[PDB]
Amino acid sequence: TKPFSVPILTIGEMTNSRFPLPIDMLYTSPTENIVVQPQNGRCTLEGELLGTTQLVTPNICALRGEIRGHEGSGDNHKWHFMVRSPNGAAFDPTEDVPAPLGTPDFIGDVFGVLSQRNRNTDSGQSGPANRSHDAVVSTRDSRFTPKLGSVMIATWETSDIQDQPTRFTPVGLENPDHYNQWQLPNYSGALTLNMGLAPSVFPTYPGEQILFFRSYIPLKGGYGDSHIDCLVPQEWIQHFYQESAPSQTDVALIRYVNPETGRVLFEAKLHRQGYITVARSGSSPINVPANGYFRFDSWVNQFYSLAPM
Amino acid sequence: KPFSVPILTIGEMTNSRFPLPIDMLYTSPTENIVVQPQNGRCTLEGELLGTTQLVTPNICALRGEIRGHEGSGDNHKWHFMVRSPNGAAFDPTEDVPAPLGTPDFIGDVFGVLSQRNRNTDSGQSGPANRSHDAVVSTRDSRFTPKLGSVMIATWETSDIQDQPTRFTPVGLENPDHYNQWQLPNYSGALTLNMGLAPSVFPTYPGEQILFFRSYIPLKGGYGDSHIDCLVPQEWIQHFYQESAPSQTDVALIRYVNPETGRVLFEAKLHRQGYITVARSGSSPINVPANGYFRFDSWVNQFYSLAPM
Repeated sequence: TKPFSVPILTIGEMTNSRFPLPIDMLYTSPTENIVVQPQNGRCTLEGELLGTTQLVTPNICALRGEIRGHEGSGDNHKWHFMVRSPNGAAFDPTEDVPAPLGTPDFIGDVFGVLSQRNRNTDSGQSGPANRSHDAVVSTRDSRFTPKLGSVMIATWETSDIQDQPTRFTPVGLENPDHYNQWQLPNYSGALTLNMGLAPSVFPTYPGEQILFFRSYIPLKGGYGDSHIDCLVPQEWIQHFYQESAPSQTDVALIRYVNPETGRVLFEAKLHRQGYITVARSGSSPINVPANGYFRFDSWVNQFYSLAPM
Repeated sequence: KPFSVPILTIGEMTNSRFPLPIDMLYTSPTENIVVQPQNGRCTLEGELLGTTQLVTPNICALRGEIRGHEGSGDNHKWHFMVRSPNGAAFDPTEDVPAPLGTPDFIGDVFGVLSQRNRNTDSGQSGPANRSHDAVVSTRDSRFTPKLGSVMIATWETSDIQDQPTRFTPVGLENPDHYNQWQLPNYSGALTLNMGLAPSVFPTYPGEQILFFRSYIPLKGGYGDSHIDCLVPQEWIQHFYQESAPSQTDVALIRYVNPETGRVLFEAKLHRQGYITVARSGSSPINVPANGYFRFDSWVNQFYSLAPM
């Protein structure tokens, strides 16, 4: 039985798995009122990718495909973005996935850059024409239907968008007005339920909360200190995916350690479905050193009593 | 835990010189080029070199504070006081070329400048924010990140405050002045660079460097621009954590198809963190998308590779 393990990278050395951002802190809070069901950054401890999760960091919340026309012009140009899988393959809507891999997994107005590289070269030119422009992909729009193969991408007054191969690089949120990181988009549009979902996560043992890896997410404008939380860092997903170490029970006991002092700082449960719980009530800061990281100790069960974090 | 490389496919990792998926393997002669990138540099024992750091979205990112305009007479140009990615002040006397993640090529890097004010106004629920398209020209005379500042240019001419600022890289403004193998002058004109990761070149006859190639977006202009790294970012993160002792100067690695089990070609993985193969010219490297390298054994500079 290959021994299970987690990376030794510090949070200052890894990346958020729900948006391509550095990780700024650990964070916990009660979530009884909330359904925590993200679809990116989902992996079992044996390395099974779930939801829309894929391995390439810059493809998290990216879109790739081509523009084919538009509906809405003048003041706000709204282009028909036919989306493909990140590997360039045509997306098959009957694949057993919620949406193309990497699709945003939250309600919001994602701000980024729409880039195009034309598929042919004009006679005598040094290569194909290119253009990049600010754009927003609103995941709450009725035209956000990635599971059906298309989303709408908007460029405001920019009308210089061609029917050409197109990539969307995410940068942040247009504003915080309609952002809810825990509400899933309707991947097939209105009146059709989502499918293929990574399961919702919640603590089952009294006194426990989920532990999150938190990143600040930029805003194009507006007031707020917006952030996005993932269940495990992208590097952990890549680690489990390669290791495929057998899960001996449903719960791995992991301990956060200071490698300089050698001191164990707190303990946590790492669950088979790929999330962490800790013994803590409330939202107060998690005071840990920058050099700290988790270390697998042993396999336990759902009833293991954690020391208070 | 002897030496190993990741089993991820190129379709599963990321360029170490710009935050991009990797599109193909690529090789070509480089006798008339100096290959001395400063990002994506790591020894096989896990020693990061040059400006290399571990966070993918910090590759070619900049973090710090805007402090007014750069010089006078151009309201498009801002004085960007740069800091280390972890928030610490950058010490120009540290033995590195520049702040970690600084771009390592000559070009006009296009991206987004984002600001979040350090205070919340009474009556508002959080700090004010603004983001604007921006260019960091690494050929500018005011590109002096080793001295603690760069000039950042915007199309916006007023809506930029003296507030905490981060630059998210996206691509190149155009291909006109891009040269991926020419280093910037990190301290500006007439001062040499310091603390450099060493240049790499094939010393064995018949060999070429093997590159991991990514297409890089252009804001405008004509071209199919790309950027090449020596090893993927995931390899850097792997070696950094494993810290496996290098038994010789050369690890023999073989590219394998895990479905058929068949070994496809062999390559030298050098102690300083780059790959050479026995190939002449720049014709395509015909391998399956599921292929990956596997460590075979420690050899030496004399080993004769099978023709790739």
